[PDB]
Amino acid sequence: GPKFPRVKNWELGSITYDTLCAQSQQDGPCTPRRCLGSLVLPRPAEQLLSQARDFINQYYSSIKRSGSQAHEERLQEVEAEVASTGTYHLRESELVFGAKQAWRNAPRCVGRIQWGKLQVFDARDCSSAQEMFTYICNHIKYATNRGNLRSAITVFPQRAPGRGDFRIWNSQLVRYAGYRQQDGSVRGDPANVEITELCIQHGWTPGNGRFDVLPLLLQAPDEAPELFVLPPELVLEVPLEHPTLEWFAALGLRWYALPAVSNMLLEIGGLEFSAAPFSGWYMSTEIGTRNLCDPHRYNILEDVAVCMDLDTRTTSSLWKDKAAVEINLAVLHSFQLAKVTIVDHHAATVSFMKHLDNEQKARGGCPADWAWIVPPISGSLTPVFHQEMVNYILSPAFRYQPDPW
Amino acid sequence: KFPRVKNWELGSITYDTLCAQSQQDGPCTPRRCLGSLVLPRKPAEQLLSQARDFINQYYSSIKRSGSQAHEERLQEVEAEVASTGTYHLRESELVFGAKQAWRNAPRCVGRIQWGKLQVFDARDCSSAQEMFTYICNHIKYATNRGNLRSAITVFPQRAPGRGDFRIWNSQLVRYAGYRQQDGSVRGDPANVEITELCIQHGWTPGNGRFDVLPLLLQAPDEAPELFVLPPELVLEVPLEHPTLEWFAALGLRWYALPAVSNMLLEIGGLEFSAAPFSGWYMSTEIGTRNLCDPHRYNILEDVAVCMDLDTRTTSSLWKDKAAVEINLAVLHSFQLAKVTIVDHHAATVSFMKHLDNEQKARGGCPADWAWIVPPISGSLTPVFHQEMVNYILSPAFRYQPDPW
Ligand code: HEM
Ligand code: HEM
Ligand SMILES: Cc1cc(N)nc(COC[C@H](N)[C@H](C)OCc2cc(C)cc(N)n2)c1
Ligand SMILES: Cc1cc(N)nc(COC[C@H](N)[C@H](C)OCc2cc(C)cc(N)n2)c1
Ligand SMILES: C[C@H](O)[C@H](O)[C@H]1CNc2nc(N)[nH]c(=O)c2N1
Ligand SMILES: C[C@H](O)[C@H](O)[C@H]1CNc2nc(N)[nH]c(=O)c2N1
Ligand SMILES: [Zn+2]
Repeated sequence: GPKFPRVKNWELGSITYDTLCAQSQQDGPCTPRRCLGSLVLPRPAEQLLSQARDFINQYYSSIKRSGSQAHEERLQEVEAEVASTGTYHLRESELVFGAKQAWRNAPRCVGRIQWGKLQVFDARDCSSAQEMFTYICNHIKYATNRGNLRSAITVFPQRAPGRGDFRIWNSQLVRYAGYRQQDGSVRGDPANVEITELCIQHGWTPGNGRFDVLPLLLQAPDEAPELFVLPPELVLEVPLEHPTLEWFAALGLRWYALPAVSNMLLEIGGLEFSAAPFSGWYMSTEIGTRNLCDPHRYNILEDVAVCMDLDTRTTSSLWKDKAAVEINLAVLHSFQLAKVTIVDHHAATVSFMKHLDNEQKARGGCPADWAWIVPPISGSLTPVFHQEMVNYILSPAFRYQPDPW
Repeated sequence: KFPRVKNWELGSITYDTLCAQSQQDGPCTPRRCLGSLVLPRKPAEQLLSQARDFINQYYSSIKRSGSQAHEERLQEVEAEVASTGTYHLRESELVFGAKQAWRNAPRCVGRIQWGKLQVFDARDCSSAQEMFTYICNHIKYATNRGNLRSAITVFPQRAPGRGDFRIWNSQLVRYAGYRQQDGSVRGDPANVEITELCIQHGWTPGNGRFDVLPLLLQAPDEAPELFVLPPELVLEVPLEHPTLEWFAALGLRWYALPAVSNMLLEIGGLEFSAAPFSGWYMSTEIGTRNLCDPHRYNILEDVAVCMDLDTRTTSSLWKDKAAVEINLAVLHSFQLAKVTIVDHHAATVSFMKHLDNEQKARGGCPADWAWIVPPISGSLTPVFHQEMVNYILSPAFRYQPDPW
């Protein structure tokens, strides 16, 4: 057949061909000799202009004016601006389209059926760390919406030739502290040991609980970052209980409502937005399987298994599997009871299958990272497990970027 | 740049250098990764160079590289290729190459065992009838009354003139799939096509959910022939549950022996189109995939109803809860019938040890993360957090076309 990657769904026996991958302008880490698909993080002048043109072309297509006079005039404005200044600036509607396209383009995101529905707060006028803080509080307020979560991104000023970057130092707007103990263990979240100790070095007076919310470390151009405590009433949390295991509530477990990534770079048309925090709502397995059960995170599997009276001395009891299920169930139940938006891994992957279909017709493919899309418990019970996926980088994109310190 | 491989649970890093030894492309390019794809969409100097490479691999393994022995063997292979366009392996080389093919299989989580493989040389097979005898002896040996032992039986290689020796079945043991004129399937829907071939070639079909198929065996350029495996040869395990009494009432069962019979074994450029091999199961293959896949026996819902779960909503996690109990039934019943099996936690732990051995021994280990991480409880096992580099080394097991 066709000269494009053939893509098979083994459950349904159906076939598609990804033609969108031809649009990829950027190489990933794989070659004919070895697949590096599983690596988590594998290792301007005219350069700007050609990314800018590509982006402007994408914009005019999406509003159906390719080749139009408005299109050619915008192209000219952009080269003119790059010609005099070395850089250029997005119209408001170009930013909104680009931020949605970045999300639509994210191969690791299973919640992309939602991509068309994103509130884009334009904060390209921000000029201080105090002001970043107001913008961020406003984002959290809008996004949380007392539990009826709404997807959102707030975009701060782009990287500028020889000026410092806007950066949020924290990896998420909400994080729990990880306190290194004298015995070498960690109280709270071990994922956050470094950012915790940075908060302290910067004058935060540390708590000592398992679920202490971190302050934000916010850097405005060419300044040391400044510390800002989130008002407790802005951070919605959900205490965790199980629908039938009455003792589960006694564990004093909890998680926050709003997953908001704050340390990624949004690239649109060669422009780099180094601070552009975005948020959605949780898929339950991120909480109940990874955050609570990873051995290098809260690691609560054994404690829960002991409460359920399972045989933890032998793998073949499946004590780990049975505890994980209940922890995941408690997450779903507690969020549901609290009326905070959450999606379970079945409903999420089913909707991602629908997204794959929508995108097949719309664009002729969808870049997708199978290892991240398939949930971390019950993989083959979800339809995505059986679906081949082609992974490639399209721009606009969310990118990892080196920590500012 | 050789790839840096990181474990995200432990924070340790290694560098894969083994991949430099790869001489065959996989599906990926810098523009797109096709690692999740199940099947590859895709003269004498060629054969001669793989032959020398394999002979060198061999003498190196017995610590004898450079010896008169090594040198004269390279001369033999060269003299045989130059004259006939092909050559033949010595039995010790076959034995070494079969073990390496297994060591090199990126999709296999049970490679900790790679050195312990019984190799039956069946290259003096000249008829389907003889293939059947060898196959029977393999099953008998590998089954070993439930104390399962890894084995391979290697039939005669491909040859330029003629058709291949082939086992048409994908496994030595498979349950019939009977398509009901009204859409549905009775038995294993993965086996509809091979069931229909058997019937067409004169097999009297049954009407059960777990009817063991006969084997269709093909000697070169002959129609395949049909051979019923003696029931006492196929060990089966009735499935029951340690605490749920009604589970046994389901009538479920599964065969002891996983024996793959349609893959091509490639050693030193030579191709062995019929080289069935077997080990023992990991419980999730049966419990999760074979019983719970929607296009397989698909019993999730029946188990969920028997368990009295709320089936109306994904968010009760009824699927997850039934799957777990099903996997537990498999482990329990195999253990009760004293038949070798391994659960996915023990298997992935052993694979981590294998990665470490291989790093020390060879500087890397080819692994296909999507196939190594089990189909339930992925992130609960250590392999989920382990970066992996996938590439093709030879000797190798490969897919080959269906012979019909
Ligand atoms: C609407 C609800 C959403 C759901 C349920 C969701 C779901 C997910 C999940 C489960 C992951 C994997 C996370 C992990 O394992 O750490 C993910 C990754 C991601 N999603 Fe979403 N998503 C949502 C909204 C968003 C939004 C609004 C954006 C940005 C505008 C976004 C962009 C991303 C990106 C960039 C990643 C990759 C993160 C990384 O590489 O670390 N998603 N998504
Ligand atoms: C001793 C116990 C063994 C265990 C527990 C084991 C485990 C597994 C598992 C779980 C798979 C994935 C199968 C699937 O999802 O369909 C697999 C694939 C494989 N194993 Fe093993 N293995 C064992 C022995 C062997 C032996 C003896 C060989 C060959 C000599 C072998 C070669 C393979 C190959 C080639 C594959 C990939 C097959 C394919 O692509 O369809 N393994 N192994
Ligand atoms: C917007 C959104 C919604 C949702 N339901 N889930 C998310 C998940 O965010 C978690 C992030 N993927 C992870 C933790 O990013 C942090 C990170 C840090 C490092 C060092 C590497 C890496 N790959 N990722 C994001
Ligand atoms: C030796 C061995 C041990 C063990 N525990 N498990 C096995 C599993 O064998 C199952 C096979 N790998 C499955 C059926 O793959 C067959 C297959 C068929 C098709 C059409 C494509 C494909 N990639 N693979 C094999
Ligand atoms: C090694 C492996 O790439 C790594 O553990 C990945 C696997 N899949 C994942 N999938 C998601 N959604 N999130 C993750 O953090 C990871 N971790
Ligand atoms: C599309 C996807 O690669 C396919 O479903 C794979 C995923 N992982 C697998 N893993 C194993 N061990 N066996 C399988 O058959 C599969 N199927
Ligand atoms: Zn790849």
